[PDB]
Amino acid sequence: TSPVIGTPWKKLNAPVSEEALEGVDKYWRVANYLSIGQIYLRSNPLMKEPFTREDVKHRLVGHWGTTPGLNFLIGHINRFIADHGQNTVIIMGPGHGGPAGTSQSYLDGTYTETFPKITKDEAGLQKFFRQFSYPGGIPSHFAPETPGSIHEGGELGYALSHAYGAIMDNPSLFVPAIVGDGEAETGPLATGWQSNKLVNPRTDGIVLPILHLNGYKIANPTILSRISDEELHEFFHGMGYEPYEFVAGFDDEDHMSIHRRFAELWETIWDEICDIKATAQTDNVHRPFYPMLIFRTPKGWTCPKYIDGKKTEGSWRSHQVPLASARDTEAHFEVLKNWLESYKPEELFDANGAVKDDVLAFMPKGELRIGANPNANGGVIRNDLKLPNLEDYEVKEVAEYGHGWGQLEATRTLGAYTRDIIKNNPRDFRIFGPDETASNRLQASYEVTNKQWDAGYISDEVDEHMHVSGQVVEQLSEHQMEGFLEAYLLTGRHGIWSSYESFVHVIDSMLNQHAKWLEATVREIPWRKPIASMNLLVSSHVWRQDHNGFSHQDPGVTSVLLNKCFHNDHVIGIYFATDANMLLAIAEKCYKSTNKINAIIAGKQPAATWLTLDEARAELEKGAAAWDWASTAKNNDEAEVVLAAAGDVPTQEIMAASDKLKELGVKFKVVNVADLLSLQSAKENDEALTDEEFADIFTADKPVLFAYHSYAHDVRGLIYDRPNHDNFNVHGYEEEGSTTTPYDMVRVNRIDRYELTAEALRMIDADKYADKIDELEKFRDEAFQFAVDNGYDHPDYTDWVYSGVN
Amino acid sequence: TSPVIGTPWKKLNAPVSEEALEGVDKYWRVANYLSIGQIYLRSNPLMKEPFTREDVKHRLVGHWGTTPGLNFLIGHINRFIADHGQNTVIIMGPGHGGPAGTSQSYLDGTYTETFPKITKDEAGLQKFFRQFSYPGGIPSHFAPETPGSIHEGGELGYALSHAYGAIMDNPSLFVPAIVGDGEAETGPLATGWQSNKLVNPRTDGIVLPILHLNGYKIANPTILSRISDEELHEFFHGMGYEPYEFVAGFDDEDHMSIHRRFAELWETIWDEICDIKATAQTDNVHRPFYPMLIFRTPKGWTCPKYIDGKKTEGSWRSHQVPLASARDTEAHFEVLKNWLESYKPEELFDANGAVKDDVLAFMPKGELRIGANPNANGGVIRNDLKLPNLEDYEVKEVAEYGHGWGQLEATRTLGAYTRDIIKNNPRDFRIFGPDETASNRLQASYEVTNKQWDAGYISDEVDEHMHVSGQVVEQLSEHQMEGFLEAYLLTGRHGIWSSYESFVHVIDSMLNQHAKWLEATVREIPWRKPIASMNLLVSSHVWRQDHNGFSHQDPGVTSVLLNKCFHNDHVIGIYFATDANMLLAIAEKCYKSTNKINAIIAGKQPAATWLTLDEARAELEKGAAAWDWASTAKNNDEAEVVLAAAGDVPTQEIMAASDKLKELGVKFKVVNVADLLSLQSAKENDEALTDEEFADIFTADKPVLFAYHSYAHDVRGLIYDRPNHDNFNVHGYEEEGSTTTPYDMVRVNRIDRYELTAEALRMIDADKYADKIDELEKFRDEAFQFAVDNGYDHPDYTDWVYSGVN
Ligand SMILES: Cc1ncc(C[n+]2csc(CCOP(=O)(O)OP(=O)(O)O)c2C)c(N)n1
Ligand SMILES: Cc1ncc(C[n+]2csc(CCOP(=O)(O)OP(=O)(O)O)c2C)c(N)n1
Ligand SMILES: [Ca+2]
Ligand SMILES: [Ca+2]
Repeated sequence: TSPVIGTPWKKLNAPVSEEALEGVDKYWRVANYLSIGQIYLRSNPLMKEPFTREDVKHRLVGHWGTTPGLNFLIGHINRFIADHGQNTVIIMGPGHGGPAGTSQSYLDGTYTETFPKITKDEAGLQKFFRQFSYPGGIPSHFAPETPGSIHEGGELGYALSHAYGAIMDNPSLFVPAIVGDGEAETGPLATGWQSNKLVNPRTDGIVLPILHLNGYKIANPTILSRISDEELHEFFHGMGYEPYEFVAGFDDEDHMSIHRRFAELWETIWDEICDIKATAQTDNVHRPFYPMLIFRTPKGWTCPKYIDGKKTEGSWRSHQVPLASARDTEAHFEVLKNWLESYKPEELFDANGAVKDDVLAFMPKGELRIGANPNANGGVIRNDLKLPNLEDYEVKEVAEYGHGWGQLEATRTLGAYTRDIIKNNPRDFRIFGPDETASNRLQASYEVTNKQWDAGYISDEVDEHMHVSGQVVEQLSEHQMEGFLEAYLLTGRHGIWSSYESFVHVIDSMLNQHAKWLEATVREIPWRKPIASMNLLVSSHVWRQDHNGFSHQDPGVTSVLLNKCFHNDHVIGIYFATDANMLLAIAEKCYKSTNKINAIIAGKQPAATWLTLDEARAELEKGAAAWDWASTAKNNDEAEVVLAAAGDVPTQEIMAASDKLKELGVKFKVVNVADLLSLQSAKENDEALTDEEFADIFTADKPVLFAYHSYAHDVRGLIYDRPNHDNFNVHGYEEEGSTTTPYDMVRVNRIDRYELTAEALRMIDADKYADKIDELEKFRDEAFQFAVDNGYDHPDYTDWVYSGVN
Repeated sequence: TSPVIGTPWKKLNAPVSEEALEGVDKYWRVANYLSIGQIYLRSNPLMKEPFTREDVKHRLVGHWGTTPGLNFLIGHINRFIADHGQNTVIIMGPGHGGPAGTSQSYLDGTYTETFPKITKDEAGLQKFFRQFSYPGGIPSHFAPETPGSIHEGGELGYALSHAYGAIMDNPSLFVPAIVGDGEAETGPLATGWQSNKLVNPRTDGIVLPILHLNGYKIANPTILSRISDEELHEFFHGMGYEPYEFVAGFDDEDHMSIHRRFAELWETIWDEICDIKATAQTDNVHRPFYPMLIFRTPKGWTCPKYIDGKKTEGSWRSHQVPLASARDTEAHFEVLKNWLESYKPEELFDANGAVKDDVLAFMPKGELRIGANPNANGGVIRNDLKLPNLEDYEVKEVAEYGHGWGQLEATRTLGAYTRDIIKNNPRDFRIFGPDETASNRLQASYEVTNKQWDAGYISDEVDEHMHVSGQVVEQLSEHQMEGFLEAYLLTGRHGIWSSYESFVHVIDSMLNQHAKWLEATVREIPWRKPIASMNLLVSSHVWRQDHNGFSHQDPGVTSVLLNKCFHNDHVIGIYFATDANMLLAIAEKCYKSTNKINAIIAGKQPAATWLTLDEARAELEKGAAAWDWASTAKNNDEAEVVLAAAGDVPTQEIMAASDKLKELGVKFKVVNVADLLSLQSAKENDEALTDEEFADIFTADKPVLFAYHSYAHDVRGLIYDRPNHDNFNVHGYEEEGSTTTPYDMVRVNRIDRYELTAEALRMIDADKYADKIDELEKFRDEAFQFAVDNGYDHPDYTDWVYSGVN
């Protein structure tokens, strides 16, 4: 679970010391200098004679506009941390404020600790400035390469979901969450403000949202800075916050008055938070209004007010670089030089180029430093789950009655397994869902926990399984669920969320950003320890969406996740749960895995159970497997056709087609694919099937009929250099469907058992089986006409049991 | 459970009709006339010529002062009931307003229905007037003889506890609870206002408290009518009420404006109650402010303003009779005659003496009438409990190991039994306790229900087993617990409360009033059906009160309840639970009994189990029994002494004395008394032991040593004419004790095993056993000196097991 770090929720009981404020003001100057040096300078960091245009980088990359505001806030937060011993993680929402994050880590000493070549002297400072956003250096954003980041904030709008995920079951953790005022215009951010209705001030930590109201986004004003101050305050009060406003930099107030004013307001806010935390030790049934800070400052604060007659400080014109080419004109170089000198670096750095002791003597030390807090490197906190014994949940009836027995709902099995994970791993495992946990049949967890709800309660007739604390969280937002879980994992804990398949697409871009985090971490950031995997139960899938119908039918999550499978990163798992015993085997592998995004595509409809758990574990280790109990070919040369399937509904239709083929005497081989990346090119993926293993399973030369759960294009693209790939005939979802019966869903997508039987006969000999083929095609129209007439599927479809069942 | 009666919680959605108000005004006139006729007249009810002083009763009994106010309220409540079809029971707090209750029942027709000689004509009216508070007639109060009463209100202060008990698990029931403003000065009433924190507006009914603020009690003003109106309103608002005030009769407003004003205010109050009930169908988690009515009217309203120069209307002088002897003076007779004529009875009664149709055409009909509502005759609602099978709870180990086995806490057994009663009888069985349910070990009921709590919730760390509805109610008030339960029983349901023994005395006077209700019901009121018994678990008794010590040691409940055992009423049960199996047998008998007060004196300390359930049921049927398995005499003539005991600690000491006597060779007989009234004179009590049964058990002539749980005076008084009673030697509590060890409690009261052994030897031969007697007395001082030295009782005391244990 989360470590208790420091002395949390302590009031100061004194004014902020004038010396600490002189610390904060020097911090802001030197962090601003070091932010500018990283953007503009390739050499001569301390502007020794001669400082000329040759010291300027040839291409200016990075963002000034948000940066001096972030440096201000970070300076004051560091003072706060050292004075109070508070366990603190910052969410840097305007993540293009990269130079502030790297400057912080350089000043707190964690940068040189982590990156020993970047020393705390003039040659290390030169390397520090050159490397920023440079070929072979470090990124422009607050990337996972930076000590202290858990959030790159490249794609905007997840700051608050990540902040609130971080503090769940983390009652000593304080998260100051800096939100762009442009970022507050996004969808995901806008709903993220309501997360305070889903956290509990006793059992969870505290988020302080900080609205970086600098007035501007890239080229536009921001909505929230142009509405009235009364509207802006009512807005935050309507969302359960008590808003505090700070305004600075729009007049000629000296910088030391600003710092005193801010430290006074910070400590007032903090006294309000400590009151909330102290009250919650007794009463955590009544939701407080949490503080939030509206930080109103000019964009690009302390850049030159006018460059070439255009307003730059307090404008969108300061967003990227205020000064656009200091290398090309003497005039513009002089502006850069005077700007760099306005921070007076002669007082900040000593003769050797180290930042002076009195600049940083207010800073926190040890694990309380922003770049050294374990919650910001949450792999160091994370332990293996205590997992229950997987055979306790095995469907034993396959071994009793035969492969293909029963009408179980496979996700109920996962639900019972996850219930006992939650029971064995209190405060360490969570379930998230967008109001779909019961619907996706995971509600056995309510026997051991509750849905965390901190809005109002009204009646025990409606409010079953809800409590102000609990390990299940539901809000109708895929962005919230994915974002909560992502930060729960990045801070060292574990969990799962579930979703209807077609709505996974809502968070495709969040999955992309989590995968780029993971890809960069496993390629090049070894000091960042492995975090628990992002586990996604994909249920209510396309084949059993014949009640919501056509516009809820999109299995396309698989195509998205296949674009993050390169360079042997192995950050993606794509798993088709064939039945409940395969779902168990998959779930245990995903629950033991680290540094991944695991998609688990499982049906929740009643379906057969095909495998025992020991067979499921064997198929899962390779990824695909022949089912010799289902083949009537007895090796690869007497097979006429290979019937392969990936997914529970393709498996059902292929197994029903193999029974009709067997009745015709045909010699075939049956294959199941549980793990989709096992089919990936053996050159590209060293966990995938070797080409010899692939040709034993599939064959060297026989026609393979392949029923696939998602778009056939996924498979055709993956097997492009596999042996015998020209003989594959992939059937997937093909954008057909309506609100209809289950048979009609498989029929219109050409994956029903009769079409698959017919396709196998056309592949074997379309001419000797011509009579029987015309017979199967006529039944397809007749079983559809039965559904229209009677209101339910034809009994030859619905009553079918595999012949292996005794 | 409670019947749903009528159309509850319906708004009127129209003004009160002017015709109904003329009904109410005629009701008030005729009820006032009939109230005065009952007090003053023995003949000539309609004052036919000649109406003289001979028609006046020789002795004036009864109360005028509260009556015209009650008649006003009752008239308006009857109009309300007929207009809304509301299920309604009235609690008449000023129960000395008897004539209002009898007048109501006479006007609603239920009186003549119930009492066929009191007809609705002039001769029935004559009998109606003469019988009131007259030799061989009916009582002065709102007695159980009156249709519509569930509360005599003789002893004041239980109106609100009874009102709130009535509405528990009775969600269609409306209870207008009329509270005396003098009665509001009592202890029990003052805490009764807080009961609205213990009821739930969805699962329970609604009480409307009506403060009958007439300004005066017997001879004094009332506190609540002499404080400021701002204080009086703040007071009721502080207790969770929304107070409404009505003021009338202190000016010359005509009576029809008063009725319109009142009906408008009544319907506003009722619209507020219907809103509460409608809201509670959705949100019953948030406690509403319930309405209450402050009814401010002159005491004795419509009596002559001045009699003999003394203010009478609006004074305490109208409390009993305004006019003190209308039979002795022509002047005072004329005052009575003009008073009777002011109601203008010529318009109220027709030529035959029936009340005219237009007086009563507004009245409710059927079961909605006050005197016909089944909640006011709750024996008609009551069914037998579904009781679980008693052998499921039997301590089986007596039969395995021997009599005297174990260290069980007997009340835990009752707790498990009562849990499954509650489970089988939902909404029909309640437990009450004054914050003592867990302490008296009855907390197995929390496995199936909750403590009903409707004040604020703060935290799951403190608020375990609480819910806004549930079948256990706790408030630290014996008056509330006894009063809640009493009305739950009178409205047809069942239950139990428990108490520490010494605090039963707190409600001695409530037990007295319930017993007088029951005594009058079983003697003479056959139309009033049997109600479930008042069951009281008396635990933490005097012998195991050596931790609270001396001032918590009072077993005297038994002496109080022995004063209500006359004339074969059988309304009292006094039971000593010898062990857990006897407690089961007792509890089942009490749970099946009707029309009783059952005291069940049971220990909750670890103690031996003496009897099997089949033996316990045999002893319980007779009440006392010989224990032939424990005697060493083999009939009555070879016994030298009879060792009798009543109660678990006397049984333990007598069984330990019998083992030491056996070791000496003595021939004795052991008797246990489970039911105290079995010893009562066989002439007085036809359920008690016959004199021949008594002398078989006790003997004709042997010394009986009798260890009794409570004061020896109880037993000595009961056996005064029994055979061999001069040979009894009763040992009870004798007002000795301190905070001490359990042995020291029995030692200082001369009931410990060593003193009892010694007393038996003095009774047999004090001279041949003189050595061993001096030995036992010296050990008593030595086992006390051990406790002082070591801090716990001597091992010969604590480690003793009966020799019957294998
Ligand atoms: C989802 C998304 N769309 C577009 C962008 C491009 N972008 C980067 S910075 C930026 C402006 C950000 O504004 P604010 O949130 O206002 O940042 P700050 O001013 O503090 O620089 C935008 C639109 C983005 N990062 N994310
Ligand atoms: C416990 C108790 N003590 C004393 C009395 C005697 N008593 C009877 S009526 C009465 C006055 C009652 O006053 P209120 O409650 O003011 O009645 P109302 O005016 O309506 O007649 C008193 C003191 C009583 N009935 N109960
Ligand atoms: Ca901005
Ligand atoms: Ca009064």
